[PDB]
Amino acid sequence: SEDVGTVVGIDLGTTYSCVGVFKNGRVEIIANDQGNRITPSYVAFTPEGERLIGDAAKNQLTSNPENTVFDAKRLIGRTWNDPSVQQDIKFLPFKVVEKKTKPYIQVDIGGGQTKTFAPEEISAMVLTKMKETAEAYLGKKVTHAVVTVPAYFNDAQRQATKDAGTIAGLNVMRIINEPTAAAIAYGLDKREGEKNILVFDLGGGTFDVSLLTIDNGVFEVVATNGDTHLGGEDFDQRVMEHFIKLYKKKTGKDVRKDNRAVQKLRREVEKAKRALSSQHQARIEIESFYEGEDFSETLTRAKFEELNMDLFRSTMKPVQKVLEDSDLKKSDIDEIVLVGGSTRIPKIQQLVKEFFNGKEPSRGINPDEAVAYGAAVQAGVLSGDQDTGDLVLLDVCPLTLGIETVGGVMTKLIPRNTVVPTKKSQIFSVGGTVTIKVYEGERPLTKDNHLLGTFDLTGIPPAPRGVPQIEVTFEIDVNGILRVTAEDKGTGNKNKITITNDQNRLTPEEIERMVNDAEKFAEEDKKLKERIDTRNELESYAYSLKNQIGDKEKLGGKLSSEDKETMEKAVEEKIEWLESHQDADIEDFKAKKKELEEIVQPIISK
Ligand SMILES: Nc1ncnc2c1ncn2[C@@H]1O[C@H](COP(=O)(O)O)[C@@H](O)[C@H]1O
Ligand SMILES: [Mg+2]
Repeated sequence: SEDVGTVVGIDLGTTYSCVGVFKNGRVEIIANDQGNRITPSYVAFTPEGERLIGDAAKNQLTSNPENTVFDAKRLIGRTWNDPSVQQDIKFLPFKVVEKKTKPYIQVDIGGGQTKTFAPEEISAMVLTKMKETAEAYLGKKVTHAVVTVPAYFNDAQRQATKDAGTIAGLNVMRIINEPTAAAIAYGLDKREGEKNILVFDLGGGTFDVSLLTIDNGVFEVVATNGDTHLGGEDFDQRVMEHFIKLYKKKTGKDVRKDNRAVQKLRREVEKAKRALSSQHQARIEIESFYEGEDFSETLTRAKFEELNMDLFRSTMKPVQKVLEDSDLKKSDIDEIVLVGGSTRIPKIQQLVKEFFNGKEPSRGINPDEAVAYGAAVQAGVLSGDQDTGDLVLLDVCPLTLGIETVGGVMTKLIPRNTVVPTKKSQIFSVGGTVTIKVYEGERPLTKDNHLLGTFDLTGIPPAPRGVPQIEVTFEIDVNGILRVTAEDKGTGNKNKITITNDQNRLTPEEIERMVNDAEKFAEEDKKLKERIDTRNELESYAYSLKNQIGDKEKLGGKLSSEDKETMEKAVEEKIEWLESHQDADIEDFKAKKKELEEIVQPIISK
């Protein structure tokens, strides 16, 4: 069987991502190369053509706002016409253009080249960085992963996330629903009875609520509901609009035309929002904000709440849907688990606690890391070789699937909250061509819901004496993703042909070209780490030799007047050179380490 290596759990978030591994009976949430247990979901290309991912990308946003990409999870697996896309791209500083009926990200990548990236490619870069983070920690290559998606992600969003994994060079062994991952983190340890858990997951971009039963390592989602375009970024945009209006009224200046000013505001609005979760006012200040003038304003918690009042209130509707679909009531809920960074907001915690008549949420759950933690547990389990415990997940599809057969019945096929994997088959006795449209959602007329895809059965040969009998199977797999297959039942032959979605999913050929492009940048990442790692070595040697030559008792007291002049000099000579050659290639740094060795060694061995 396949050696899957160390399987990592990656929470791929709208604003932050987080990677974990299960080793020696516990989860390690892995710190990145800057020491942060979460990594911004940001990519950028510097004017010189270098790809930054994570903190470095976020840190240069104000200086380079058109070639910095973030919030790709709000675009991934969506079509251009999607009204959520059309709303969102108005507030994103990078260009988004239509390609293959989809929103592509267009940025300048250096060398005078403009490149268009699929959202899957941007998310792939973020997953690469998470993978790079895990590899540095484990001191070995990572080939396999569990990656998270919102419970309410549709089929295309699900598939596009898995594709992002493939592009990043990861075999995604499992797509796991964010609230299900969170439930594992709550429930793993627990030596207790059967519990009804409500997970309320409000992140940077998406909202999910899932109701689970948990009993001795058995986790079952009874019902899920959410909103894939509601999160922290939305609250910021509400505050941004307020202050753009305030500044215009106060000064006459409409700053919307100036990306740099807008991104400086957004940066400070984000910090202020966070501050308002622990204080009742926050100051927003920007030195030379616009045309040389200072921005200085205060935001109150009351005002923050008022600006977002409808959005915060709307989070209760999913809670009510899951309770109704589960056939439970409020008092049946044993624990409330808050996850996602936005659950820090006091008004959100208050709405949830009030809804549950004063009940305290479950304590000790880090809302930014719980999802990755659970993912890492499932990944530990899929590894085989871990001290995890027994873990049995039964999750559900979020959306009712229905079909529209042209010249046939329109019909509901698989209700929302059906345990996956699941399937349903339909016989078509029409012959000729059969075109089937699949829809996702809860509106009673099937075709008023979201179009998942169009599927054509093309080749039906003649059956002299028998009936045209094509059986189409609609299967939702353990990743929550639909496969449509067709088999001829009148013949005897058992040929389960996969019917391909005409709503342009990435083909294996297209995916592989994106892989090749990603691998080119990964090569550069490899060189750079290697080059910096040696420059660091040479610089560490040198500055540590400065505190040994500067050890007048030990090594210093040994050296003569002739020796230490041909030593203190060699050290300073090297530091001097280092200070003017930070950009030098991996060759040169080896040389100068060796030059500083062949001049130090003869002396130190006397
Ligand atoms: N203290 C806070 N108050 C309000 N929102 C926060 C806070 N900390 C993080 N967030 C939001 O949580 C989102 C990130 O969630 P996550 O990816 O789970 O860390 C972003 O929208 C953050 O602004
Ligand atoms: Mg996030």
